Amino acid sequence: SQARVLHMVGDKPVFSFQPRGHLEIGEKLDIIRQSYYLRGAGALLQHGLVNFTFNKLLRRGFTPMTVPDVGLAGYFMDHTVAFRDLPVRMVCSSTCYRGLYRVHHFTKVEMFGVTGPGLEQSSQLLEEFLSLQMEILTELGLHFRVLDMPTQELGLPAYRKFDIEAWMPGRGRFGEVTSASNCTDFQSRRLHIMFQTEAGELQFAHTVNATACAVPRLLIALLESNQQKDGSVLVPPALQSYLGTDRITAPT
Amino acid sequence: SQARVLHMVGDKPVFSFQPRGHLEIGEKLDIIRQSYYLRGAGALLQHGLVNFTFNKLLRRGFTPMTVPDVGLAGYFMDHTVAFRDLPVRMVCSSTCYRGLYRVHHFTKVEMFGVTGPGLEQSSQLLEEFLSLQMEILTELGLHFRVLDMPTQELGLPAYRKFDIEAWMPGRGRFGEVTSASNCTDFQSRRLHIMFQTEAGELQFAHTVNATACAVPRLLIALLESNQQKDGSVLVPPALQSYLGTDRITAPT
Repeated sequence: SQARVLHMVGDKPVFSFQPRGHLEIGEKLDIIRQSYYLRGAGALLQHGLVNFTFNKLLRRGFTPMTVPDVGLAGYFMDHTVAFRDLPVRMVCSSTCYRGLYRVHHFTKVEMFGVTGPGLEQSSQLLEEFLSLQMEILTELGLHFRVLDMPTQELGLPAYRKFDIEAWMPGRGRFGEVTSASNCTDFQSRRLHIMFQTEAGELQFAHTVNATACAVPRLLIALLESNQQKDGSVLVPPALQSYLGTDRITAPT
Repeated sequence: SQARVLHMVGDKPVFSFQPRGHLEIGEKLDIIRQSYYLRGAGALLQHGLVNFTFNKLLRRGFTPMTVPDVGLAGYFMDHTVAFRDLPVRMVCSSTCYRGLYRVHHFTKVEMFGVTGPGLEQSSQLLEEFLSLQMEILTELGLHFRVLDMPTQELGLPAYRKFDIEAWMPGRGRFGEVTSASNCTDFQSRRLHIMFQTEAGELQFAHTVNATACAVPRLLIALLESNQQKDGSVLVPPALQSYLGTDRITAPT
C-alpha cells in the first residue's frame, strides 16, 4: 500500500544558520556553473563518488562491465549461466538519459545480479545489494532512511523494492538516492536468461537490480549536508583521497 | 598538401606467429562479448586507461570539468578570462556519441586550452598538448607516429593540426588514436571567448584542442600489440595497478 520505513541511519546535521541550497553552495565555491557543468572540486567529487563505489564493488567480487548506451538485463538475453557460477554479480558505470535534481544526462553505477532457483536465492541477493548501498552511504556519512516500496500496487513487475532517501538540508527533505528491486523471473522470462540447475535442467533465472551510485543526488546530499557557515564544504574522509583536501573553499 | 611524419616513437612488436585481431583476442579471453560489451579485465583496461590519463593531467595543472554531453568550447561561450589566468588548461572525461572501432557510445578524455594573444602563445600550448599525448603513449608502451596534418587543404578551422597513429598488428597498420589542433580565434570569434589584456582591452582569445584518451582505439592498439602466442596479452606496467595482474589469461 504505502511505503514503510525499514531503517534510519545517521542523524540530521545541526546548523547554526539556515542551510543553503546545493546550487548556491556550488556557485559560491565555483564548483557548479551555468544546463550545468561541474568544475574543479565538483568534478573531483563526481569522480571520487564513482570510483569509490566502483572500487568497493570490485573488492566484493562484482565483475566490471562497460556498455554502450533495461540494458543490463538485455546483455544476458539468450544467455545461460552455470550452476557453479551462481550468483552472478555485475557492476557497471554508465551514462543515463531521461537545480541538479532532474537533469537530462547523468552518471550512475549499477549493480546487476542473476541468481539460483526461487525467492530464497533472489531475496538473499537483494538484501546483499541493499547492505552494499547502506554501507556506501554510511561511509560517506549521509543521514538516510530505507523505505519498503509497494509493488503489487501502482505497478507489478517487482516482488520487493527498497528505496533509500538521503537527507538534504537545503531542500529540507529526504530525496531518493538509490533503489534496489528483486525482479524474479520477469526479466528472465522475457529475455531467456536461463540457469542450469544442479540436476541439469534449464530454468528461468532470477534477476536483481540496484543502484550503487547516482552522482547528482549524492552531490546534492553531500553539499547540503557538509556545508559550513562560511560557505565552505567539508569533505568526507572516504573522498578526501580523491579531492586532495578535507574542505572545499571559495577561490580568490 | 599531404601529411608529413614528424616523429616515430617505439618499435613494431615482433611475433613468431600471425597476429590476431582485437576481437579474437577479446573473445578468447572473455573480455569482449556480444553490438559490443566489455567484461572483466577488458572493462578494467578501459576504466584504467581513462583514470591513468585523467590523473596524469590533474598532476600537470589541468582543471577538471564534467559535462552532461564542440561542447568544451561551448561552455566558455560569452566568457572573458583575466590575462593573469592565461593559459587556461581544462581536462574533461565524458561519454561521446557518434570490431570496437566504431561503436555508438564511448568514453573519451579531452584537453582544452584558452591562451594569450596570437600564434606564439597558442602554438606553445599546442606543442605542450602534443608532448603530453606522446608521453602518455610512450608510458603505455605503444609504437606510434606523430603526423602533421594539412589544414589549408580542405579543412580551414585550424592553423596547425597534429595526429598520432598507434601501430595495430592485427589490422597490420597505423591507426589514429589521438588528435591535437590549434584553432586560434575560430572558436573564440564564434563563441565570444575573450581575454582581457593588461592595458584593459578585450580581445578574442586562442583555443587549442587535443584528445588525451580515446579508449576504443587505445584498447585495440594495446590488445593487438601486447598479445602473446598463447592468446594471453601482457598488461603494461602503468595499467597493472588497475588490473591487478601483468597478464590476462582467459577463464577456465
